[PDB]
Amino acid sequence: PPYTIVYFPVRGRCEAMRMLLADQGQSWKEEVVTIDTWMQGLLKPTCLYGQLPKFEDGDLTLYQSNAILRHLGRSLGLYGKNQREAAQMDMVNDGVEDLRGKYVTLIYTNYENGKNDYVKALPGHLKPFETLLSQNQGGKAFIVGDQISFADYNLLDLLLIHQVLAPGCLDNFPLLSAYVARLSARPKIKAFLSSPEHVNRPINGNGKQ
Amino acid sequence: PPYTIVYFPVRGRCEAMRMLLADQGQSWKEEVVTIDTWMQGLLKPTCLYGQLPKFEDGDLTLYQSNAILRHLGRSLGLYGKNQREAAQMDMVNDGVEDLRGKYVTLIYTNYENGKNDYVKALPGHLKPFETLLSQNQGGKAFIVGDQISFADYNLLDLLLIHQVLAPGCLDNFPLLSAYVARLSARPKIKAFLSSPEHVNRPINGNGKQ
Ligand SMILES: N[C@@H](CCC(=O)N[C@@H](CSCc1ccc([N+](=O)[O-])cc1)C(=O)NCC(=O)O)C(=O)O
Ligand SMILES: N[C@@H](CCC(=O)N[C@@H](CSCc1ccc([N+](=O)[O-])cc1)C(=O)NCC(=O)O)C(=O)O
Repeated sequence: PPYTIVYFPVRGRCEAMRMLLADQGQSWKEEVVTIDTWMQGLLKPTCLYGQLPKFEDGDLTLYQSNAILRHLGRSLGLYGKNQREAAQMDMVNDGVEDLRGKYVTLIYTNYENGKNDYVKALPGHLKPFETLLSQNQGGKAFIVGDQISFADYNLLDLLLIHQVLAPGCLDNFPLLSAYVARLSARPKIKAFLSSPEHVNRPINGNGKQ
Repeated sequence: PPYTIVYFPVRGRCEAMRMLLADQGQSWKEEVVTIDTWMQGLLKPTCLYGQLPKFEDGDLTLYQSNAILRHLGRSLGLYGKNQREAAQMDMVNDGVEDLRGKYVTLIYTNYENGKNDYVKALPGHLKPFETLLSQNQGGKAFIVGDQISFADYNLLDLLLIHQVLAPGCLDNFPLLSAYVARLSARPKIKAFLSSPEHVNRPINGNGKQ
């Protein structure tokens, strides 16, 4: 520490890392970049890949949202108890990221026309996570193992924004419905989810959700 | 171990993990799935996210090409000396994946009409890796730290397929050109790159490159 998140004023690719920090009792500084500032063109060329989020952990400046999530999982002890679990958490997080990539293309590129067929295809994309939960202690614990990991925060975020996009999307997925309810009830996640900083923040940059 | 890779008969998302295993003196079994077998639809339902590669390490089965690379990096000690190094290696590997995703889209969906544009844009996508090498020992060693990591094999593969797509794309990048030459001359990678198994395997599934 100290932690600083530098990002556009939306939830986007930073809400899972914000919930992880909040749940782990950490505080962070939020450095909000408006689109007007971004378009001035002074910040982008200092960003490694020209994009945000940018994250500072003391001395270390990181780019790439999943690299920042894996860093926090490693440093705060949220990456499993052995190599087998760590491997399974990476497999889960990469599946989360692939669906997040599709969700972002829908939202920014083809919301009006694409929404119907996306929501239709969504059960096929949610089914892997339901199967992983049934394989792990019958769905009663976390996505991998017995303790929360960086992968749980990213999957919870993905499921929460999907419930806004398609309200009944988890009705046929009992373990995933219960999981979302269970993790949302964690004292510090519930407090974060009710915070005005979270509530006032739009999910995406273009008003679609 | 034992190690088995289950994939289509192409280089695609498996050539970097094959170069990693070869360079670390490991042997593995290739289970080849043809397009015609895949189309029959009996194996796809058994894959967690309905896709390949599938990788077996002893009794651990894994999916997602980058979760397989991170697993091999962690179990074979190619993931840095400390936490700062591990986070930088994830940042590099996520930047490689981003450009790999762009490359895949060009090849499979818009090769004839998008090639010129892609190649015009490519210097701006390669410049971060040139910059990362110059900050690491003036570009004389690996991409992060002083030992090879899983991320080096993935960056090496990406650069090699881009030299086929746009011959001379590394002309203006002296540290990346030197880097490709240095890693390609490592005797076990050198052997692998001239092996008929590698040479006879198409880069992609549609015959474009
Ligand atoms: N792989 C990177 C991808 C980062 C990414 O796509 N960054 C976007 C922001 S998230 C998507 C997004 C876009 C716009 C807004 N907005 O409020 O205007 C919000 C979120 C960006 O920096 N775009 C600026 C640019 O490319 O110039 C990661 O995972 O961190
Ligand atoms: N995120 C996953 C992405 C996996 C992926 O794109 N898999 C493709 C193969 S790699 C790209 C590719 C596509 C086609 C061929 N081919 O020979 O026909 C080869 C490679 C696939 O299984 N496609 C089959 C399906 O979805 O039904 C990863 O990183 O592992």
